[PDB]
Amino acid sequence: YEHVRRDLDPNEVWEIVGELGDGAFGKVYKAKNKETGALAAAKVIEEEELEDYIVEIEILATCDHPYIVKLLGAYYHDGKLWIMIEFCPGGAVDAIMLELDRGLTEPQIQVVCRQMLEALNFLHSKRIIHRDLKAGNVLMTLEGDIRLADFGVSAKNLKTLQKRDSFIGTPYWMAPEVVMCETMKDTPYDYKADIWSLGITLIEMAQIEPPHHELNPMRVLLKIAKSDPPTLLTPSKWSVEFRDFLAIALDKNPETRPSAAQLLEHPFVSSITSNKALRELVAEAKAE
Ligand SMILES: Cc1cc(Cl)ccc1CNC(=O)Nc1ccc2cc1OCCOCCNc1ccn3ncc-2c3n1
Ligand SMILES: [Cl-]
Repeated sequence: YEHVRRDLDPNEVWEIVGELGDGAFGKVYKAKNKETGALAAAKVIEEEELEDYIVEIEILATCDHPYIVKLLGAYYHDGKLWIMIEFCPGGAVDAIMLELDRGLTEPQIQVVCRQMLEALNFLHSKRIIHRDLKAGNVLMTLEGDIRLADFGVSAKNLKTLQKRDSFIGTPYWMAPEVVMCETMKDTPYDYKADIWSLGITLIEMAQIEPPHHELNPMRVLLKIAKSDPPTLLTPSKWSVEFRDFLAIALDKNPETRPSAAQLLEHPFVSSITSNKALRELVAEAKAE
């Protein structure tokens, strides 16, 4: 009830004008304010079902942090659920890498890492786990800041996803302790799963693709569980600080794995006080 209206027909304010891409629960649309020309991202999802999607709305409604996409409004009108979300004009980091046909520089990765850790430290304070970190779910502003989007869905919506034969892709970023899991238990170290995913996200940004990228998807699950933690392919190309950060983050034991707060003290990120590296990257991509 709290964050979803049944009164205003969205079409009065918002026009669906395009597609931005595909998330974990289908299409993400571009929406335009008809009077001002101001932009939003949007879900438009065709009473049982209405209740199930609300869990996802409550996550964005609950977060007041710059590095998590804002909820602008939610409407139920004519059998459709509209979720209006902050538009990130820089787009997804994996799209930037596709557009420029290369990985991020270390300074670019350091800005992304610093901001992702601040977001994750905030999320742990709310006892919210993202559950699906990857470069495709890290969005950019033109000013050069990140926004996390596409929070991992509920048990109910994963059920509806499988019953309608939709994917969310091979889980290359998944922590070893939960790679065989359809749904995860509530545990004291559940939230540590995002720290592993952050480590894999950094490697994906360094090398364009995550580890085990071409393995059979069932073999990926086994490799994540069984393999030594992944390292950068060419360690000589990256600072000792980057490699050390990855080595402490990609701990297969979720108890000993550091928290976001602990990793914010690491020299790889503790002195990152400018987003300029990322501002310039987004400027490069917007040119292409
Ligand atoms: C809310 C909700 C409800 C239900 Cl019931 C189920 C799941 C979810 C969670 N899904 C999202 O938060 N998706 C999302 C929400 C917003 C955006 C992107 C999103 O995903 C990733 C899509 O791929 C990237 C496509 N390029 C861009 C470019 C700019 N921008 N600016 C915002 C988003 C975005 N996407
Ligand atoms: Cl989505």
